[PDB]
Amino acid sequence: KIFKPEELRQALMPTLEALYRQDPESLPFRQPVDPQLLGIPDYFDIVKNPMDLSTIKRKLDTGQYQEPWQYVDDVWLMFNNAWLYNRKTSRVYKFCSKLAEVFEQEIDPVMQSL
Repeated sequence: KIFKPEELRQALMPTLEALYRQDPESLPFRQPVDPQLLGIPDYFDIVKNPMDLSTIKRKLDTGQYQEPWQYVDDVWLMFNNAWLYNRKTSRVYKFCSKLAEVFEQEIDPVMQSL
């Protein structure tokens, strides 16, 4: 703090990789939710700020996170969106919970190091 963009990316990238590595759990999250394609027009009435792994990656790659907490906020946004919109025993919700478990384990030592 100040953070160099490429060093911040290098430090955080493993934690995002860890989420992508989860198969099948990352699959609903590797791309944006498209409510039009899905036929769920209610989605954006509940999820005001969509977030997904492809968007986090793009932002990590293009200097969009000045500070590590802005990345952490985006990961948590993606989770909270899925946990608010979906039934607790749904696939998406269960898969989300797994990514959150993985993320909590990966991020702690990285934030401390930064």
